[PDB]
Amino acid sequence: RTAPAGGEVRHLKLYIEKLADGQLGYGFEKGRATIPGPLIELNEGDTAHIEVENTLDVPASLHVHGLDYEITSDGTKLNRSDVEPGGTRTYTWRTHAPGRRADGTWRAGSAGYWHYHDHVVGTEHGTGGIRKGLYGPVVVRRKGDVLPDATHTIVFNDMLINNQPAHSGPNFEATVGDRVEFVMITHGEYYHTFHMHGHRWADNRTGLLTGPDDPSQVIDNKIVGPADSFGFQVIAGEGVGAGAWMYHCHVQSHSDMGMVGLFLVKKKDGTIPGHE
Amino acid sequence: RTAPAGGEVRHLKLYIEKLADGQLGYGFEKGRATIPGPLIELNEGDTAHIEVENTLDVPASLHVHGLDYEITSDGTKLNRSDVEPGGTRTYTWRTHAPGRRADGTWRAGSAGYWHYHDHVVGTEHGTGGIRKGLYGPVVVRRKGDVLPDATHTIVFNDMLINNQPAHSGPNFEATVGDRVEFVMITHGEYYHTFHMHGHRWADNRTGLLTGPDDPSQVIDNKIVGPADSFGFQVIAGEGVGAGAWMYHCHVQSHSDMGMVGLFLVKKKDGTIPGH
Amino acid sequence: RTAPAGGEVRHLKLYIEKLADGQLGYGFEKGRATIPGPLIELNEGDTAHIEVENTLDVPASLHVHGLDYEITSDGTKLNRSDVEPGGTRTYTWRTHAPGRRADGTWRAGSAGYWHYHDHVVGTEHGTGGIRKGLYGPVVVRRKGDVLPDATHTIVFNDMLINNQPAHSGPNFEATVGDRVEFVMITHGEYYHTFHMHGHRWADNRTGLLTGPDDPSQVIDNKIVGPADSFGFQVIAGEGVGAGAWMYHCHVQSHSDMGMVGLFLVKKKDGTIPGH
Ligand SMILES: [Cl-]
Ligand SMILES: [Cl-]
Ligand SMILES: [Cl-]
Ligand SMILES: [Cl-]
Ligand SMILES: [Cl-]
Ligand SMILES: [Cl-]
Ligand SMILES: [Cu+2]
Ligand SMILES: [Cu+2]
Ligand SMILES: [Cu+2]
Ligand SMILES: [Cu+2]
Ligand SMILES: [Cu+2]
Ligand SMILES: [Cu+2]
Ligand SMILES: [Cu+2]
Ligand SMILES: [Cu+2]
Ligand SMILES: [Cu+2]
Repeated sequence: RTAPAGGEVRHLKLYIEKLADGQLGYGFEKGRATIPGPLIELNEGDTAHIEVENTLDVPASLHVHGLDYEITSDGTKLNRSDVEPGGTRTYTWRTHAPGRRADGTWRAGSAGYWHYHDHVVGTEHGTGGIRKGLYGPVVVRRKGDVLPDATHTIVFNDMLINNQPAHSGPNFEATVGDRVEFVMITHGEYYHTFHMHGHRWADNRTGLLTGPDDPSQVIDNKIVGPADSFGFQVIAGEGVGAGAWMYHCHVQSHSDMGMVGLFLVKKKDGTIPGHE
Repeated sequence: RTAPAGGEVRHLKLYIEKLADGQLGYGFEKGRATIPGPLIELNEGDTAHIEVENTLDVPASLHVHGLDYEITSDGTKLNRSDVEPGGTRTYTWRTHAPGRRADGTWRAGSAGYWHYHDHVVGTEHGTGGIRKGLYGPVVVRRKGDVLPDATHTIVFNDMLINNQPAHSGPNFEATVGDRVEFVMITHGEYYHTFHMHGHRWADNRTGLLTGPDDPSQVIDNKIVGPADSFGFQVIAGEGVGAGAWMYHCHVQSHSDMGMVGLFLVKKKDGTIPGH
Repeated sequence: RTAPAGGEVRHLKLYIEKLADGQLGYGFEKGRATIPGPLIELNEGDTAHIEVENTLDVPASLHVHGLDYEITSDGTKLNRSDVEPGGTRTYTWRTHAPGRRADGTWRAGSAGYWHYHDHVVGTEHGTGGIRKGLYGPVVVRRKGDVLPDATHTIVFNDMLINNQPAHSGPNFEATVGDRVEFVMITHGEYYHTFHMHGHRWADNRTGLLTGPDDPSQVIDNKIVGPADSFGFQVIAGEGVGAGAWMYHCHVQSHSDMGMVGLFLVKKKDGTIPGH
């Protein structure tokens, strides 16, 4: 499939909750909060009204990367955009399509791989909040953008993936030939380098090449640092066939200390070449 | 407006001098130096002759990124390009437009977001000199490149912004609809992530999509290490509006430790919604 | 001169062996294996069968970036691709050209600057093998790609360039007007920024602008991290003349610690400006 034009206006509830293990999360539902928070997909031109209810005991906020929002939706202590504890506040994210300005210049669309995260917990930059798991993927499609069969989010949050314990995964699961979207986010103090076995992508907006004239580098290794966001797609097993395809931070310490996961690509039999 | 064709020759005089302690600037007039140094603005094809007088009591130099210079302008003790204390030397920067070679291959233009820094003070790679603030923005335009209303230079130097103490800014002030050009330069030991609230830019030469077919990633956040140089223009408050829009390093401790500042975008009447 | 279309089948023999002190390397020749390991060049579509012979007494393997390889050629302990001590094993790399997919999307080719390295020695991720010098360049070319006169590989491995001691270089040699290719691979714990004096390139697959309409920023400085891989081509001293043009890591304490070397560009004379 390809994505349609936007303009639709969505109403979402987002709850800021303490998880059973004392972590923090966004969720569409009271008690259902996940780390990472839920995926939010918009099409260019869409508008999202998110009413945030903060159940914590500390002021918490909602900040987004790359979408259009006014100073009142900033999510910051600075701009008085945060949510006092047991409070609720509606955030408004806006999105626009590429086009020409009055002078003739080209205006860049909102489309890309983005993320939302808390800006007020533990410090005025959300250091406490980010550490404890308040973050999530935001994806903005452009009219005509190829769409996946699945999206998977991997956040390198300091030394952990998705605030999972070391050597935890996650593993993701696909069958040969599915189109698989990967959204990569990074947080904390450290730089990483993201690697995937048996697959490669294009370093550009969509991780997909236009046609024969796209100069973009093809790479299976991309260095990243806190709050970077990118994504790409893959045809699973393309040319490499089924199996367990490792993905990991390539900083050698981080890898040995367990920032690793598995991309389990299955034969159409739903069978996988025998692994460890 | 837009950048015209280059080829004009320029003469400029740079002084290397101490200001406060732990700080050494470049400046166009004696006593007038700053951190960062003056912006040098060229069009592709222009030549820069820069007269440099070293008022420091140790050797200092001029070394530039991306522009053409011969070995004699290198800026290094290696190539004996340094400036003796109290002395003077004239550097040369050439610049060229893109074009076909004889073999028919494409030779790239000089244009881009570049910078100069001292290569000999405190070490042979200018460790001492860079730390104390000898660095500056160099911007070379391609004919047809858009010109900004204002240009602002944001340098991340180790843990400080433009060698300003934590939480001291700098702030940057514009008005909605202004085309504000930023040039971002990193120096020192550490990588960073430069981020800005409410705005975005292309990841490419000019930081501006050439049109609908530009594949470049649109981004509000970029990893950068020492000597990295990039630039872009935004329409101030475009799609977002008046407000005091943070920029900062996104490394968690970095932003908490005071690498923070404001792009302060006013209304047409001077209004910033209260903060 | 330009690369042709691929599709050949290749057979290459690689020896993992222990070098003079505690050091490990890949080699074509039994006994003279080098750090970094031998350059492997391919045209898009080339199929390469590589026999590996492991002369060490711990397991060891071969793992490549970007090329098509099946799970049995992974080079890992979990996918059961590691080579027992004394044993030999054949790894298959495969390559393909770009073209319209079944769904009419454009499938990316394999062309680019890649590397191989060890995924087994000392850890599941080969930290010890990589540290000890098991790593080396791969270059996959597209039909039409411009060929160089010479190819140099610079590897940043932790704090050492190509496993040489600090301040030992390597230095590379060229005549003005040479078309010189540099492959740059990074490994270890650290990030660097690769700087080159008097020479600039384009950030993209080949390092060279495909024409006037390639938006890619032009750079002399690029931040990199473990397993990152790129490469480019310059014309020796184009616009800047002969001389000794430093290259180095521009992380300031890394410069000082000796990640530094020379691009020595001679006149057709054979003469070089002094340094
Ligand atoms: Cl709705
Ligand atoms: Cl989700
Ligand atoms: Cl023009
Ligand atoms: Cl410090
Ligand atoms: Cl590091
Ligand atoms: Cl020289
Ligand atoms: Cu912020
Ligand atoms: Cu890591
Ligand atoms: Cu953020
Ligand atoms: Cu791996
Ligand atoms: Cu240098
Ligand atoms: Cu920082
Ligand atoms: Cu420099
Ligand atoms: Cu370094
Ligand atoms: Cu690798």
